[PDB]
Amino acid sequence: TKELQEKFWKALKSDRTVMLGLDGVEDGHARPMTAQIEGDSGGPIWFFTSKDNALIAMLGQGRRVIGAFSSKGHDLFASISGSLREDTDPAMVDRLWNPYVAAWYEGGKTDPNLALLRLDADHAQIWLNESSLLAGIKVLL
Amino acid sequence: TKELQEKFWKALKSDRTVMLGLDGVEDGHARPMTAQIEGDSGGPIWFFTSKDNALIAMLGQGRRVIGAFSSKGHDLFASISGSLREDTDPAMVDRLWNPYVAAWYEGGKTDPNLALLRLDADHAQIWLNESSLLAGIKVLLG
Amino acid sequence: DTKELQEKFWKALKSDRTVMLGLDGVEDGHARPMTAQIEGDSGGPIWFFTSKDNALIAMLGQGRRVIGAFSSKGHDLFASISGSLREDTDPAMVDRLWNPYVAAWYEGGKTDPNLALLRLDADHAQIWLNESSLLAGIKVLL
Amino acid sequence: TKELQEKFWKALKSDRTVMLGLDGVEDGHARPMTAQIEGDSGGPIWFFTSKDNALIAMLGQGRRVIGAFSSKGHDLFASISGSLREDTDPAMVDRLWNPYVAAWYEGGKTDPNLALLRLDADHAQIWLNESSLLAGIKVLL
Repeated sequence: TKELQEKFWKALKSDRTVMLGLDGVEDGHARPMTAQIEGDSGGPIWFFTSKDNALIAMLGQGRRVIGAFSSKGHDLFASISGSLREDTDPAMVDRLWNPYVAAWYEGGKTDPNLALLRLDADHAQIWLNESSLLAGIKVLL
Repeated sequence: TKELQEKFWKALKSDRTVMLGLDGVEDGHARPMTAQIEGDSGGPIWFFTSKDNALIAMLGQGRRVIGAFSSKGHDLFASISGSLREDTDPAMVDRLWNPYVAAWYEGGKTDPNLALLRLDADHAQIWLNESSLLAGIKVLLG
Repeated sequence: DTKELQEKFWKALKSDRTVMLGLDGVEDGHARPMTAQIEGDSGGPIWFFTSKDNALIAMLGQGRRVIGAFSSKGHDLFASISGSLREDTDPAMVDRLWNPYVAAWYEGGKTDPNLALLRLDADHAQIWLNESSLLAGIKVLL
Repeated sequence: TKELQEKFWKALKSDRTVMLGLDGVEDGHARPMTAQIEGDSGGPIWFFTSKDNALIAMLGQGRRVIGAFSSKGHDLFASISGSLREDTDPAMVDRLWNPYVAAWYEGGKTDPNLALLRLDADHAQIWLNESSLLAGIKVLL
């Protein structure tokens, strides 16, 4: 079960994208958002976003969400369970800043429309999508 | 927009897996399930499953669900919206049966624990993510 | 069945597209990722759009033995493709294989003087299936 | 360029499979082999295999090979360049042993047909396969 967490945090860190849905917001649609973490494992999970993001208005002090995640080869599927709330902490913005994130804000770190969400993940259901090689066959083409 | 649907139905048909969550069931966890459709496009979307699946008990005449889907290289993400209900129709079982599905049932098509769900999808929000290859860099390895 | 195998291969190839293609004595034998295209749903030849200044071109002469390395996205299939590779910048073929994606690569469009087309005449491939089965789901404290 | 190596070693470590071809052996066919490394980065790269593997007979003191690698998900392609030779070192077998490797040998670590190859990689050409997320569009179906 330590293996599982490791695989998850690795997949998550490199593949990043989490589809994130909130009931009663936008018809419950799960939006693809790019996850970021400090370090190689362990949350919270951070998403850069925009102040006008509808999700923001409705999060209040924090809300229960289910994040849907798959690795980019579908060898791992995780249903992430945790609390989601805005936490646009300037210190955190500095830590998580990079040229990729930077491309999104006209105003840079100081963009008044910049927002940051944190997902405090307490558990995830994780499915491994494990494979077996077979004798390779020589075939005329 | 015709194109987006085509891309979607294609990814869905070959990649298959959809993560499917129901609130008030199992803490809202989205379970990976394998989608099947007749023909190359158009729903409904069918999932083989088990009678004891908790989701079943709670579907009643049908329920609103959001299916989360990505293609196998993440060049497409779809949030699928529709109604989900059991419809273990013997005719449908025959149409959708194959060796892969067969591996799951001790009893075959006749397994008393076999169940089939249909998702009647009315819309999906679809995000394209297409990759373009950067230029190759030589790199030394220690 | 060995007909199954070819079908899976041609399908993976058609949708996944990328083939890593190496030539000895060219560029240190490095296998470059190139995007394969075929007419129809199966069967070669396999076509790669490329550039006239591509070093590979200089060295192909009337045609050359190459090994193309291919995996499907998700890696459920690996194919080692064996065939002859040669330039065949046939205007008719360019028209048949043209699309907005290919178009994005040429400043001059179909008329770009630096446009080149390669054909790989594949006679056989060694093919390995790697199919994946989903394990029971585990819940982890996090 | 440090980023690139990191991504490579990570993809390699978790995805493992490298297609490995030798001229004048088996028509130059690149066989899918599962790479293993000690630690999270840095070679050599190890492949468990069999003594009767034709590749073995022809490696002598070592040979130049090109290993073709992609990540599942095709966000990274690496052409790996290095020297390949058998080095069935008992200490190394112990270090790299696991239930997955174990499933391949009737005789376990002691299987007389067990062989281990090491690829001493000096460089790789690496291509990143970079994506652009477009704006989501609702569609009818």
